[PDB]
Amino acid sequence: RTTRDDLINGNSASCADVIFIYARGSTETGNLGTLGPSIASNLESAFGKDGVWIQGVGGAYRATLGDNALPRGTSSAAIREMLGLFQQANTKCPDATLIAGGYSQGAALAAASIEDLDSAIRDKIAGTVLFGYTKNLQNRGRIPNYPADRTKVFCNTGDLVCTGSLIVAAPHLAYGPDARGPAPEFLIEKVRAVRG
Ligand SMILES: *[P@@](=O)(CCCC)OC[C@@H](COC(=O)NCCCC)OC(=O)NCCCC
Repeated sequence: RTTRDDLINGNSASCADVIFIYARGSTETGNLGTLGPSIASNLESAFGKDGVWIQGVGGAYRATLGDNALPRGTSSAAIREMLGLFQQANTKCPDATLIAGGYSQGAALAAASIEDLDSAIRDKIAGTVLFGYTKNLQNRGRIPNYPADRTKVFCNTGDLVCTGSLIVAAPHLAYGPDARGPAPEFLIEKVRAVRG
């Protein structure tokens, strides 16, 4: 389903090995939107319902259309929200491995949050996937202060937001196949590499 709060609801005494924090695109429902549920399903098949906690970015993150025009591609309150989720994961489950992701505005938010994150906690994020990354051109396809090998960007030919514009064209809505196959595969591979 479109809403998952495994981290906020989860018990500190029975932590999952992996914790996935995801930010949805503008206007999307719940806290996972259209792509999050597909990635989560795959993560659960690889790690099991008890081995992974799926957590969407809700709270102050409204996923407003107008926030796309802000300097960082999203709002400060949204960034603080996702920062808090990473810090809460670190405190509640210190031995857990983190993975993250975002689509459209959520990709910009994931990038901004990961950039501001304390390096000690950022080191814990094994991999991040971004779809229709609105700051792809501007950021040269990277997440500042974060290793390139831990980042995977999915940007379709013709998806104008990857090329420096804020116009939604058909290719921007064609990320379903990626969220169901290659994106979770990347995440699963990164987690298995770090744990060892
Ligand atoms: P990103 O956050 C960037 C928007 C730049 C302004 O956008 C994600 C897309 C998600 O697209 C959909 O979910 N579309 C559903 C089809 C509706 C017929 O955001 C939008 O294009 N949002 C617009 C809201 C619907 C028109």
